[PDB]
Amino acid sequence: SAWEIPRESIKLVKRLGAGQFGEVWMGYYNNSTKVAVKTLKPGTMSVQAFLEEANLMKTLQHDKLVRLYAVVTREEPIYIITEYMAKGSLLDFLKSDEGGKVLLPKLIDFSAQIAEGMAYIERKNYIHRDLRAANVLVSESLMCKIADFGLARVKFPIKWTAPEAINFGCFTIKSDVWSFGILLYEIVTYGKIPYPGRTNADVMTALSQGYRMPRVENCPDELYDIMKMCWKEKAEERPTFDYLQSVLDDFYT
Ligand SMILES: CCCc1cc(OC2CCNCC2)c2nc(Nc3ccc4cn[nH]c4c3)ncc2c1
Repeated sequence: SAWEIPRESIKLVKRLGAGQFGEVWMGYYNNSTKVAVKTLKPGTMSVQAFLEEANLMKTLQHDKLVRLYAVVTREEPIYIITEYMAKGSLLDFLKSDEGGKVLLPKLIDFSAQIAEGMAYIERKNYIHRDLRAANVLVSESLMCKIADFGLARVKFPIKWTAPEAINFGCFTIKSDVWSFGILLYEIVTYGKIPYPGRTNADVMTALSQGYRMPRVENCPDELYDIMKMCWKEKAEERPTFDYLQSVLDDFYT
């Protein structure tokens, strides 16, 4: 409760997204600092549960993770206040015309930035569980930060979820690596959806047969190798994020 602040020192301006659990707004703190405000629509979700995301964020702080600044909990609609990212999700950015212009070099940069943030998560013995392009935000400076920690721990995105997780509820840091490989596919394709023209049900079935997404026309052999490292059936045999950052950094040069 040192993160509590008066509702008066927050003005909402533009709505960014609208979910069933509420909305997200760009706003200002004390008229000076622009911020993002996550709104809890009461009824759809319990207060205590909605806040556990923020509670988790007090613990986790890193430059590749979206920083919590404050919260508003005393009155009817509840706010969570974070740093604002000018370009929205990595998915919004890549799909936008500006992101279309961006070419492989920077895509690798984005890749590595994310691996770095995740290397922090593994260092700190956590798991994200919902790691994908929609939950990575982008600043005006073109920096990437991991945003939504709703499912993070000390509904699940089926097409980003590892086979052992789906089959045995076994979510671990290695499951997040799987997801990262899938994130790579999102990046290299400029925001396209994984397993194109397939249902979640299809994918679950296909993964039991040992399916893996074949290489994309763009994706270089040596990057595809990195993706394929992440997608090894046995979780133990997948790399660490530390290692992924390295190889992604050295690919650059
Ligand atoms: C735990 C983190 C909570 C959170 C949640 C957000 O909501 C977004 C989630 C991903 N989908 C869209 C909403 C945030 N959005 C932004 N900026 C933002 C968002 C969307 C757009 C579109 N054009 N420009 C944009 C700028 N900045 C910080 C955010 C923080």
